[PDB]
Amino acid sequence: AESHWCYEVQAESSNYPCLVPVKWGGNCQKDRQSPINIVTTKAKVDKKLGRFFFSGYDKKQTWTVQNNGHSVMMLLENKASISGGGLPAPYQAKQLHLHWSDLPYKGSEHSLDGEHFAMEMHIVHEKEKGTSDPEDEIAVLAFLVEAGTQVNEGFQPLVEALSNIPKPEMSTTMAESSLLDLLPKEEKLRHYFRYLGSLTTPTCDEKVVWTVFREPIQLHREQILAFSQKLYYDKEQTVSMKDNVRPLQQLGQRTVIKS
Ligand SMILES: CCOc1ccc2nc(S(N)(=O)=O)sc2c1
Ligand SMILES: [Zn+2]
Repeated sequence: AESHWCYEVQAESSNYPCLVPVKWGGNCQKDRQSPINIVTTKAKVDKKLGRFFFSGYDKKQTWTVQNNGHSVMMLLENKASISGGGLPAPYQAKQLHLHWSDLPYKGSEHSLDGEHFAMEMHIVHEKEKGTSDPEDEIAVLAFLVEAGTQVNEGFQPLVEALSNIPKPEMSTTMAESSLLDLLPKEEKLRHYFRYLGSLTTPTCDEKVVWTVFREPIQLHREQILAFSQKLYYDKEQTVSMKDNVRPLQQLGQRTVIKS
């Protein structure tokens, strides 16, 4: 650890040295890493991957949201959970965050058939374990975001909050909203891809069971641009927050499955 981990854009936009992704420490150099490209036609249908059950997702809350220096993060604090989805237990929701760029064809961490989307949103959950860490301790639900002309009203509380947290270490409270406000219609979340991998920022622990839903969130171009326009990586506000994206990792001998 010769310097703090960063994304490539930060290294390229500032003279202050930092460890770019290919140099990350932790478990970040192991072989069951994320994100990946998904060849959709090569992922086999597994019949055990049934629908999700979301709890606390429809409930209107006033969430705390913060700039942690690499993303914007909603604190979910077990106020929501999931089950089904071929998952082996209920998982409690801890936090939601995003990765993005400022061009529509990049911004997502995962790619589907070699296409990146404009953002990727991650909802991070923790396994409810029995008595005797595992490869599926954490369940991250990934939603791809497609750029368009449709104003997503569901996202407005979040997007408005961004102006209040431009620098790292800053928190604000969002206007009343639910998690379902931010997602596609529930009936469109029956199609998803599933594989085992890692966390995409250090320490990149190989303990994530990934879900990438097929159906994108639609967000207006300028609601997407609001992220890079209002947020910074640093207190000095020299680097606008964008391209907070880990490059693609090799699948190796892992298999990807779908519903
Ligand atoms: C302090 C909590 O620790 C971490 C560390 C890395 C990390 N990556 C993700 S992501 N990008 O969803 O795969 S959630 C997460 C949480
Ligand atoms: Zn993430």
